[PDB]
Parts: sequence; structure tokens; C-alpha cells
Amino acid sequence: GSSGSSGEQEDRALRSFKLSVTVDPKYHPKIIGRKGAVITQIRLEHDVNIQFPDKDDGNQPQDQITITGYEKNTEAARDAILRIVGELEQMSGPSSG
Repeated sequence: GSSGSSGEQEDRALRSFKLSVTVDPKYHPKIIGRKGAVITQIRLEHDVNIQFPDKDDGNQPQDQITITGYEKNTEAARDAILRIVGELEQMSGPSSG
């Protein structure tokens, strides 16, 4: 006998997916949360890893956010970081109406 029915998975590479979120370093310390739960929840929610740049570093971008994980999941999480910044910008702003 001889069989071999199995579709590729190319996971090794998928998991090695790195995403970059362009967002001012001002909201960076705002997204993380008070202690660091908010950001934690999201990560686990999508099962990804979100790491922000260190200002002290400098050479590296402080507005760029690195995120590892399944290209799909990562995107699902990167959407949040933005979904917020949007509301924040307005927060404490002149709201007409």
C-alpha cells in the first residue's frame, strides 16, 4: 500500500508574520491601558503578540507597533489599536451638536 493525501499548511512561515501599525507614539502608552490589561485581553482574544517600541531606543520607530502571529489574527488585533486612536483623538475635544 501507498498513500499520501495531505494539503500543505505552511504554518511555520505564517506564524512568522510580522505586522507594523502606524500610530503616533502618543496613543501607544494609551492603548496598553492603566496597568496593561486592555492590550493583554486583545492579544489573547486573537492569540497574537503585540509589542510597542521603546522611546528610549530612538533609532527604532516609536509610532510603529510590531505584532507577530497569523497574518489573519494579527490583522484582527491591529484593527483594534486603530479603532481606539480614532475615538481618543476626539476625546476631550470640541464636540459640536
